[PDB]
Amino acid sequence: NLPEHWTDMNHQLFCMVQLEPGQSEYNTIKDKFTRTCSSYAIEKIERIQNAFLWQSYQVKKRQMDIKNDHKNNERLLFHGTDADSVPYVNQHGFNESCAGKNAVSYGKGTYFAVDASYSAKDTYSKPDSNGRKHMYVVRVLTGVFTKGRAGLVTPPPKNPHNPTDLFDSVTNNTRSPKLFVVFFDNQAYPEYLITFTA
Amino acid sequence: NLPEHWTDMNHQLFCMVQLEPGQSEYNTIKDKFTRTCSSYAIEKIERIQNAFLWQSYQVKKRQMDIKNDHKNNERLLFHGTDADSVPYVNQHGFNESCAGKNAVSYGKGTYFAVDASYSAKDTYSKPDSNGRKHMYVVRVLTGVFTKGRAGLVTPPPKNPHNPTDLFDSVTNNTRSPKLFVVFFDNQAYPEYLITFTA
Ligand SMILES: NC(=O)c1cccc(N)c1
Ligand SMILES: NC(=O)c1cccc(N)c1
Repeated sequence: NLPEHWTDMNHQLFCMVQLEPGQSEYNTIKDKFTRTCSSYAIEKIERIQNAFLWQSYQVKKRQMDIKNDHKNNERLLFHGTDADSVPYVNQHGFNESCAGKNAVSYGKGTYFAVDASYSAKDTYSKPDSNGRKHMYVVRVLTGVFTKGRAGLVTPPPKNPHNPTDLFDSVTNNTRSPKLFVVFFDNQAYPEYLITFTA
Repeated sequence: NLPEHWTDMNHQLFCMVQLEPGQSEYNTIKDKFTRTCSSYAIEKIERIQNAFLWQSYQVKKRQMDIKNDHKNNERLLFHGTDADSVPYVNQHGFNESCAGKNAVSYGKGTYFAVDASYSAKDTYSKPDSNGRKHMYVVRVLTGVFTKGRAGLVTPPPKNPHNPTDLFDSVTNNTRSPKLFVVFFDNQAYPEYLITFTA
């Protein structure tokens, strides 16, 4: 069940684990970030070990892999947020109330970026008075997707003659996506928290 | 995994099964309904066999039983809806968009009734031109609850000094509840669909 690289949690259902800079796991996440955010300095990277959120996410992933008949349903994406939202996200994941703000709506859902530089905007990873900013690296079940539009509350049907068989997510552009929106709980697992500064 | 009394689904992930009137399972659900709705005539009762919704619900129930350290977290409640919403609910369960309407708000969530007679109101189980009305019997993870209020988007904390440790649901009255509101997916499994008429 729980990932093999996680630390022992001593009966706790949640903990944050600071990664050691210079070691493999920190470097892997740092590189994902610096692909588009190399100008920023990372104060720390924390592994989020949230047993319940992980279990529910993995159940949804198995279901999506069965339904779609392939295992190309997951992306690793980013989500910048304000400091006040971090304790909630760490425990409960992303909800439209705290993770739904956007410049151009592709639907009423939770939004995630392909590039860290998008989530690094101050409108998302709001800096505090000292410029400290927060961004998650998120496992997202994007599955089969289509272009979104304002005012969706669920993804569209794949075929309008079968209104309940839905796309798994929507995007701004199916050919060259920069963001994805998901509408259901347990399609997004907050995997790492990156605290950084201009 | 899947309940023992379900029919074989022949590789399908969802099906509705009409119950035989006069037999045990129909009678058990009918009695739950007639406790407060004996004046109404039941056209049919259908068992909802939704494999994915069931799996995700059961994972959430196990998690709630672990977290609360008891197994008194589930209630059997009711939810009346319009005919146009039934195919979606059967496949995907209840969302605030289709299941959130209420006369007095105890929060922005999905609402369920203790008594069938509440869900039998036309404002919920909207009748069609012929008076046909629809009501679900729903397994709901009410867990530990508190009184709600307008404008909640998640249940309150159990202790405001620990803002992320939340009640599982809210109600109109903790001593004599008539309704419950839940805020997260997978806290409500549509178990039976009752089609009835004045
Ligand atoms: N909060 C975010 O990082 C984010 C990412 C992609 C799109 C939007 N609207 C927000
Ligand atoms: N839709 C319903 O049956 C229902 C049940 C309880 C409360 C509310 N507001 C609605």
